Amino acid sequence: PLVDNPQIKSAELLRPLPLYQHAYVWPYVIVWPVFLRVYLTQELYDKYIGAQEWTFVWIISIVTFQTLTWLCTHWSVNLNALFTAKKASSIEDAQLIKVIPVANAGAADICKLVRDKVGDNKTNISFLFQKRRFLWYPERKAFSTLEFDIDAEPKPTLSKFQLSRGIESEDELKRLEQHYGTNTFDIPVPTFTELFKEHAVAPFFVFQVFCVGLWLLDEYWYYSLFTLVMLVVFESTVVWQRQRTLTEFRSMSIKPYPIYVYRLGKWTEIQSDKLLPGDLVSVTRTKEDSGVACDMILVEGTAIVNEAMLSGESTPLLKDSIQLRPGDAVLEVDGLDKNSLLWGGTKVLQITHGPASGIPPPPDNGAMAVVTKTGFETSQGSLVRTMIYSTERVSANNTEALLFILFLLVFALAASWYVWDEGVRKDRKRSKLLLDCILIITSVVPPELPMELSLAVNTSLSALAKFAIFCTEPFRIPFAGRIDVACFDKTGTLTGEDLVVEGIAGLGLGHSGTDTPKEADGAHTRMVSVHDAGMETTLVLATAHALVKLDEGEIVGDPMEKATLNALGWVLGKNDTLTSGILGTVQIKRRFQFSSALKRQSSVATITATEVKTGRKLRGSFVGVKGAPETIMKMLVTVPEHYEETYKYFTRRGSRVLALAYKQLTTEGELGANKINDLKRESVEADLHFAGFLVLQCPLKEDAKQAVRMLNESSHRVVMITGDNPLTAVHVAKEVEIVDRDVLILDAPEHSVYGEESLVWRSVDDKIRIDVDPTKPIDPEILKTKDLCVTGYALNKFKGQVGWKSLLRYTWVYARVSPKQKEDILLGLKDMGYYTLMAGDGTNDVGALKQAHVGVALLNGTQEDLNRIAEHTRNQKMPTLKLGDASVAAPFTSKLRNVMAIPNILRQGRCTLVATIQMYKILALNCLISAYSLSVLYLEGIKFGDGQITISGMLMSVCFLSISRARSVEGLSKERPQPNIFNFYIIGSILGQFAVHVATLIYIAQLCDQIEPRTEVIDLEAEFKPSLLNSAVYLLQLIQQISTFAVNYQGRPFRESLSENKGMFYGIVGVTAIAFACSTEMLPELNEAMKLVPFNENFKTIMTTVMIIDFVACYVIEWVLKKLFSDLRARDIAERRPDQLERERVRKEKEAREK
Ligand code: ALF
Ligand SMILES: [Ca+2]
Ligand SMILES: [Mg+2]
Repeated sequence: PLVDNPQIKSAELLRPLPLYQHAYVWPYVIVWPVFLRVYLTQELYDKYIGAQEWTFVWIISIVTFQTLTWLCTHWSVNLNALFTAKKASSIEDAQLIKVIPVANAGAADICKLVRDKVGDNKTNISFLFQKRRFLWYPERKAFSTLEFDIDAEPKPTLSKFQLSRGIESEDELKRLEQHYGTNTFDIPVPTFTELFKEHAVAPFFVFQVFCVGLWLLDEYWYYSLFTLVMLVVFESTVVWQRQRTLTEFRSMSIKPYPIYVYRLGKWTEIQSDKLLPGDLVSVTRTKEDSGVACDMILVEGTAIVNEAMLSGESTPLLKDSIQLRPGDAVLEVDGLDKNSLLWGGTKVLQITHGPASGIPPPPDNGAMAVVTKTGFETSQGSLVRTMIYSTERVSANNTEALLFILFLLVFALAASWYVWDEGVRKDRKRSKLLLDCILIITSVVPPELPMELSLAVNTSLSALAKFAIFCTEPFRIPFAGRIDVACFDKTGTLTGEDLVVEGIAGLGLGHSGTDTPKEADGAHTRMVSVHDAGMETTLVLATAHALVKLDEGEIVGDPMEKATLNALGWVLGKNDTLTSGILGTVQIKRRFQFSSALKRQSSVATITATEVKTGRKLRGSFVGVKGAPETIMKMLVTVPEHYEETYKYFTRRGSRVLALAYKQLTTEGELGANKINDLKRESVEADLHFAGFLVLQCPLKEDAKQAVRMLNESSHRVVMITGDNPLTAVHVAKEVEIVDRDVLILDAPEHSVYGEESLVWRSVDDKIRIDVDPTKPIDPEILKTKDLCVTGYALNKFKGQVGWKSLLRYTWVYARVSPKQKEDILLGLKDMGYYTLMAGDGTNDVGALKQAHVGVALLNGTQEDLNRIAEHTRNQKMPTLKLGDASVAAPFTSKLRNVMAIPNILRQGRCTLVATIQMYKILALNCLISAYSLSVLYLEGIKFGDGQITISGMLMSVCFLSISRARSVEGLSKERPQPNIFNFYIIGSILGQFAVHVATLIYIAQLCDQIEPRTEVIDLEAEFKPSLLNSAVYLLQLIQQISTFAVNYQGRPFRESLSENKGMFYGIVGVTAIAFACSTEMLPELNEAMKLVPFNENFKTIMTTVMIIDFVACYVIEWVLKKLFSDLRARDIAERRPDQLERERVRKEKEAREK
């Protein structure tokens, strides 16, 4: 293979051809002078030198052939490589290379090779594909990505980075600059011309232009020019709207910032753009709206960072140096060196200083680090590349449309063959025969299909703006009608980012006055605010934290600690001080931390509390601990009588409860220096007391439960993908009723041996623990009894084995997944056969948002902020929202924080999915009657009047415009709409209705010929004359055109009813009433109004009978074929157990009885 990248499937070297050797110029140069000579001076009519119709046919044919030969190089890259290039012999003369990627990872392309000359008189051959560099390696004679110092076949020794210095000499700097490039992101941001060029090449636009050009034979310039002008205006405004919304939602701007680099033995100030792998950079605090420029490894110093891009959370992480490690291989994947790597894109919250290479300290007093990657090869470079180079634009050009056009073209060719044969048997003029064949060919295949689908989509696009839900690709709305799996994020989508504190309860335990309210089992539900709390609870809350105050006054730490400190009201100060209703001073000396084992935070301090209520004074040493109720129960010496039951009620009703405890070490005096250091964790937990139960409200949006419940019972499956801990993910997923059963977490053992690999089925309570290996099937029983929660660490161990497909069907919760793993799940679900939706807000789910069929990016705005922005803009004509990165990669964008915008889009999908489907069916019917009205009826003497066709045309236009516009129904239904158009039901219904219409027309024509015989000749140029046959055929055609609209219209569970459609119902009623009144002949003036012949008494009953028979037969055929072959059932992954259905029915009945 040429390219050694799994992204690239195949490659081929090419060499360009000159302009005169192309495949669409040279045959034209051969052909054109021959025809010119024949038409000009041959004087022999081999190609009809004098006939105007034949010469025009030749000119149009040759021009169309040349235009198609030119356009075929734009719709494919194989034809581009076969028409405008030749296969090169080797790399010596090759200049262009054609690259094709994996079918689900981009688009094919043909790139240009570039050769650069290094100072050592050598040649470097490279090419750029999807803004990614590829180099030609002659040692293995292939193409590779690049070779960095961090990644190599032998793992580098730590002495390479510990003793590293800056890049010396100008030659090395120039070589690195010309070999690795600059550290920047080059977004092309195309202009209007490129967008219009891309839009005007699409096959539907070419088809419409060709049809309109064919309408220039004898229809005169009136109809063709107006249609062409409106088409050009519509395409121009579509392109302008697309470019405007692309510029509004997609910016992708990164501003460089100055940094200090140790180059040539001195510290200089360099912009962040000019950085090369091997520099010695000094990192400091990262300001607002900025991040780390390049991927680097820390050498000296400690950094507190905020990795909000990879994990998705906001908990600060601690990264240590590498100075305390000997010469060893870099274990950067999972070893001790993973905590030393500093990724590019995160923010450095704090820098702590505390060298082997003898380097002077930087002037800005930062931390030394060595760059390892730069440019588009960093961690966020892959996300930026997948933002814009992952999927193709979705438009009206589908395979279903092509098959539909081919079907109608087959019928058109049959009709044209019949017309041409009957016209050549009678030896008529070839001009009128050819014009009629062209007319029926253009009439059968509808040129109005794309401009009707576009209107049906733009109506939904305009209707979606009321919920502040903007869209970028409008043709993805029908995909929302067949959604089978709907994933969800956790930290930004369902759970609210902010946190509130309800208060502290359980302080009435121990001695009770029988006055506080109690539950049925005796649980104390007394709620006391923190401002009215006791002295002991405040003292414990003022020391059991882990927050640290920066030099500029900012504070960092856990969100719950910040929330409880804000609720406390005390103020943190330097040297670990807590100052001021207690109005005391707390000085914390020693602190203890937890790492998910023995979950409790302990601290010691010196306290001076001057109570204002009781007027007492407290001073001296103090010990405060905060943790789980079970651990405090284990370490308690005087357990209250209702301690066990008073927290179960709180933790059951969606809340987080934490127990607090205190210990008075020395009442008088302080412990002093060199005394707390020798104390261990077990020593301070000898005796404990009880202070209270801090209760925190469950972080969840008020619309989360309602939206998930609406999605669950509407034949959709809701899964959840998050990068948080499995415990919190399982708790949140159980609260919103995503999973309601026993939950098993497949993950590494909690012992964390870190040396051997193992997979176990843990539980929420450590009572079930079995061993599973990734090379065997999962279980025949686990997938049936208990639900699953597969973590992201063990997802890679199951990649490629036989258990991968079993773990993509019976799992609903994924926890701790990398940004790359968030799209593997969606790709697997898409390849399995399901449609997927995903809603998220962060930067880690960019690839998942791109690879899903429809993606929503929920922002953090509110209605009041939107109103303020609108009124500020209005005042400018006479606050802001953070766009982020998720809105760039998501086709949809909801500007409101409500998660109810996720079901609403679905409510606006089905109405677009149903209507479009109906359109297809109805169009097919009108593309089959007309083919019968121009091939068999045209050859007879049946010709309608000039005034009668206007009514039919107006009725058809009104009905089509009313069908294209649609409105949404109130609530989601259990039955799904028809997915595609090429199943047995649609084709069977179309063919049955066409057969009924043909049989009725044949019977009416036969009986009308029997009643009134014809003895004259059939004239194809005679004008309109009133007769029985013309009136009968006109009435039957009007009734059939009414029946094609009043039978194939379904709107009961997915749209508005036919009675509420004012545009269509009134027209249908009026036309049907007029036709039936003229058939039954109750108004003699009406028949004379539009040139009708008086009817016999016996013919009237036959006419009414056949009209009613036609209507009833069409309705019965449609109903039977809908009842027999409807694909209205739910998918296999969305099946609901009887228990869930029974619970839903019980809840619905209770709500109905309540109201
Ligand atoms: F809320 Al996440 F990855 F868990 F964006
Ligand atoms: Ca038509
Ligand atoms: Mg998030």
